Formats: sequence, structure tokens, C-alpha cells
Amino acid sequence: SGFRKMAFPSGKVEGCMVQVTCGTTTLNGLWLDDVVYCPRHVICTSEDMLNPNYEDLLIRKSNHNFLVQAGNVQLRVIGHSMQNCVLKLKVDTANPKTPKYKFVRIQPGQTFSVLACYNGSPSGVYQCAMRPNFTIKGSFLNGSCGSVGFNIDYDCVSFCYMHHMELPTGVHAGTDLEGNFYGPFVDRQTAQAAGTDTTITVNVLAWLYAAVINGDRWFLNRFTTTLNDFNLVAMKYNYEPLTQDHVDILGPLSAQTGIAVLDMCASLKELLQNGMNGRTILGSALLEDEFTPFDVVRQCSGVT
Amino acid sequence: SGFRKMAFPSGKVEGCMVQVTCGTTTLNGLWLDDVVYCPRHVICTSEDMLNPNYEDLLIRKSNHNFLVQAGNVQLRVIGHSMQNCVLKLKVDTANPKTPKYKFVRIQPGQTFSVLACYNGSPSGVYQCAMRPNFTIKGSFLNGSCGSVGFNIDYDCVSFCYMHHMELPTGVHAGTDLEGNFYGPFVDRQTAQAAGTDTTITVNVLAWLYAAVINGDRWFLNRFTTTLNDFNLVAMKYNYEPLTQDHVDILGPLSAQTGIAVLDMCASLKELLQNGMNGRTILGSALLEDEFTPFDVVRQCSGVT
Ligand SMILES: O=C(Cc1cccc(Cl)c1)Nc1cn[nH]c1
Ligand SMILES: O=C(Cc1cccc(Cl)c1)Nc1cn[nH]c1
Repeated sequence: SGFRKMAFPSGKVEGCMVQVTCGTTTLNGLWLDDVVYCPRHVICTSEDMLNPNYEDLLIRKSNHNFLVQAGNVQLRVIGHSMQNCVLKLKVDTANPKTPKYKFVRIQPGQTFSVLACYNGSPSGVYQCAMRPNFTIKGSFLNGSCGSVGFNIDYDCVSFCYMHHMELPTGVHAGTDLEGNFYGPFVDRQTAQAAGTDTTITVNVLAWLYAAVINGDRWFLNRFTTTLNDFNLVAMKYNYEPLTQDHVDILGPLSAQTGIAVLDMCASLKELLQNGMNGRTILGSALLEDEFTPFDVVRQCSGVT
Repeated sequence: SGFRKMAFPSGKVEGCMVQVTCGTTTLNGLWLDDVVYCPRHVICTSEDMLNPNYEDLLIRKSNHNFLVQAGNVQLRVIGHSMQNCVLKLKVDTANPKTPKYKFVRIQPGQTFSVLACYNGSPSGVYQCAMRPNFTIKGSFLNGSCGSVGFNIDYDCVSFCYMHHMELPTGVHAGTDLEGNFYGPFVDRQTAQAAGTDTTITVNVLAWLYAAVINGDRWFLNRFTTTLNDFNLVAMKYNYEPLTQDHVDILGPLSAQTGIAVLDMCASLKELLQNGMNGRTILGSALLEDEFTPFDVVRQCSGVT
């Protein structure tokens, strides 16, 4: 009973957090095996984030300029390289707490947990999603750079995000663990506006299924729709277009509740057209889109 | 930038989760030093949760009937005792992963993180609050019993909650780590209705301060109120009465923003009287009450 915005247990990732200092800039690194991953802007001063030439700035840095501290003990840096917008710091010691891991690049609409860190130390964990405009709506102050986003499948941590930047609009931009930014963002102190933040339609439907499973059924109606009819309404409300792939992924939720995906689309169509009318669904007064269909099944079944 | 429902990093608590089996019932235990804490209903069959006499049921149980497994290794039970609604299982081995810890009994309005577990294994972490009716709005399926609620101050885990029961209304009831239930709930399969779920006024005000700090200011008005005037409105909307202790605790948030607590009370009074009018505050279309003033400061300052 109950449905919550739930993050993955963060222990496996906590054992990987380290502090990286270069010059006067300090941020977080991720220590997996004998490599520490961190944003390449650790080599910049605030006075040079305006137009950095990372390759030129890196020439003035040696292994001994990267101060890596895991807890209260210093790691010896024996190599360094830049891969896209991340630095890979080869250290002389393999992290004994390295979990089974993968580096994955996620698609918009996919959710992940963030272990927010400052000075290599974890402050909190929250669940968020890669927005359709490739931003994330996080909670990150200065110094949170290098904090990572991840998913867990039994004992394997799939790292998908590394935090780099806050846009002037208070939304967040970062890279996958290969250093490639999600979206068109660059690691520069220049105005970069985000595109339309559309709603993740398949996730809203998954969350409506979760609501039915937990007793919130007031929004269920006597109607049905088609993918093309639904999508006309989705376009009008800045919702992502629903495809047959999305319908397929909602299959298990549809099978569990006995509510056809297109009937749930009609319920969502009425919610968009009429609003909530002062009512709530799973404690929310707006349509939640940061639960994937997989998250709903996982939480509703008790996967560990 | 950004404000999220954030849980504490769960690693310290993950290292304490074990599985406890008695007969055919399996739930979670908390292993701290050489003692495993778990709900006493682990000794019950579903056929006897209707009217259990725990003292009589416990007479038929010996140390060897409590199967305690930490990961894939079995702990030897050398003693057992019942303290209120929890069982304390003395094991022959101190948990090497025991963090610095305390057992605290929280007041309504206070928030904590829950590490939801099944079969001694963590599934997720979420932030919730002790409701004014002494229930919690969690996410707990059968077998989640023994999952714990906690807070962390640097390296010390203060355990405040152990999950025991779901009420027929889908809300949750549990105990502190001394086995005393929060509220009037008993560990029996009998209908127990919760009281009025009032809104935690001081937490809503703290969250309104967090919204101002992060840029959401549309709700700020030209008005002020008094504690007695505000409380008349709070009574009408099932909000907890605001006291001078609550005003005092909001002092640092008032000092940071330059917004007098009573002026913020007037903003909240208008929000209650007029609603949101289709608008949102920190991504929410309702007034959030599960952030304490301490949570807002901690998150807004980056405490680790
Ligand atoms: O955004 C930054 C620094 C920065 C400026 C410009 C570009 C880059 Cl890569 C990084 N600080 C931040 C605090 N919280 N989240 C991010
Ligand atoms: O509530 C229970 C079992 C129970 C019944 C009656 C009393 C007691 Cl103590 C415990 N199952 C549950 C699943 N999720 N959360 C709780």
C-alpha cells in the first residue's frame, strides 16, 4: 500500500564518492576501480569558465595538481586524460568498494537516482528524470558537480549521469560517464536556454496505473480513445506523443489492472481537458511524470 | 538551485539490514552491535494476527527458531527478549558495519528517511514525516515490516521508526526502536482508524521559505497577520496551530530571506483562502508539509 517517489538505496554509490581538487576548485569524483571520473571544469577558475579552452588549460596541469581524497585518505594520481567533458584520473589504488557497474547513456523520459554530494561527501538522495529537453530538475548547489545519477539492477550500478552545470533557469545539465552532455549543453558560463519541457506521457500513464493499484480510481471514466486522437490532445498540452512502443511497455500494468492502455489514455485525456477539480491522485494535485512503467512495477511488486 | 524531496544517503542503514524468519513468517531486522531488532509479530502466523497473545506465543519459541540471515550468512541467536512490540535477538557476532547510532522517539511533524526492505534486502529510500495522527504515508508491501526510519547527523544514525503495519486506509503505523507504537495503534489485525490528518503548518512555511530561496515568489503578498488571526484560518483548513516555538524555529529562514514569519503566514493564509489558481510552487500544485525548517536549511546550504 502507498506509492512514493523512491530512490535506489545509495550505499554502493556512496562508497565511490571522492573529493577532487585542482588549484582552488573542489568538486566530486566517482572512484571505480583505479580511475576517478570528474567534470573537466575542475581545472577552471571562475574567471575562466566564460570561454575555457580545456585542452590548453589541461596542458598546465600535471598528475600532482589533482588532489584526490577518499574519506580522509589521499589517493596517488598516476595518470590523467580528458574524455569529452570528463577527466579520468588514474590512481594507484583500485577502490575496494567498487560495485559491479556499467556506464549507460539514458534516453529522455528515463528516471534515475542522484546522490547529491559536496566535498566528496553525500548529503542526500533523490529520484529524478531526464527531461525531454535533456535537462534534469535537481537540487544542486555550487560544489555539487561530479555528483552522479544511477540505476541499480540487483547488484549492478548503471551510472547514467554526472552533474556539471546549472542553467540560469535553475534547471540542471550534465553528461553521461563518457563525458558527453545530455542535450545541446556545453560546459561554459554562457547563457544556454532549455527547450520546451514537455510531459512524459508514458510515465504519467504508468503513474495513473500505480494510482489504480493503490486505490485512487476517481479519474477512471467510461471512455476510450485511439493513439491518433489521444496524441492530438497530447500535442495541445505539451505532452510527448504516445507511440505503440509506449503502449507495449504499459502492457504488464494494463494486464495487472485489467484497464486497456487506450482506456487509460482516455482517462488522461479527460484529466488534461478538465483538470483535477481540487482533487488529488497519489497525494499529488498535478500529473506526475517521473515514474517510468518499470518503476511502477518494481515498486508495486517489491523488487530488491 | 532546485529543491527536492531528499532522503538521507542510505548506506549506513543498508549495512544493518538482515532477514529474520520465525516459522513461516519472514520480515526485516535491524542489526546494531550484537542485537537484531525486529517486529514481534514475526512469531505470528496470519491465522493468529487477529487476537495474538504475544507473551504466550513467545513461550513456544527458542533461540534456534529465529533464523537471522545477513546477506547470505546465518547469524547464531544466543538470546531473545520482547521489549514492547519489538523482539531483540542477541546474536553471537557484533555487526562490523554498525554505524554510530541512537534510538530516538520523534514528534509529529518531524521528517525521516525510510529504507524500504524485503527479505533483508533494500529496495528503495524515500523521505516521509510522522503525521499529526501518528501514521506515516509510506510505500510498504507485505514483508516490508522491520524496515526502519532514520535521520543522520554527520556520522550518527538516529533510528526513529520501525515499520509494523498497514491500516485498511493504506496508511502506515509503526514503533520507535524501543517497540512503542507511535499513536494509539496496536500490532493486531483489527480495524484501527486513523484520526484527522492535519497539515504540518510549520513545515508548509519552511517549504514556502525554500520556494522564495529558489525563485518561486508569486505567492508573496503585501499582507501580514498575527498568530491568533493566522490560527483561526489554520483551524478552518485542518492545519496544525502555529505557536511561538514554530515562529522561533523559522527564525533562520526568516533571517536569510528578510521575510518576517508573520508576513509568510499571511501569504499562506491567502494561499489557503484562494488556492493556487492553476499555479505551482516548487513543482507542486499543493502545499507541501513534509519538509521541516531544519530540512530546508540543510538542503539549501549543502550539509553533508
Ligand atoms: O553550474 C555551475 C558551475 C558551472 C558554470 C558554467 C559551466 C559549468 Cl560546466 C559549470 N555550478 C552549479 C551549482 N550547482 N549546479 C551547478
Ligand atoms: O500490516 C501488515 C501485517 C500486519 C497485520 C496486522 C498487524 C500487524 Cl502488526 C501487521 N502488513 C503490511 C504490509 N505492508 N505494511 C504492512
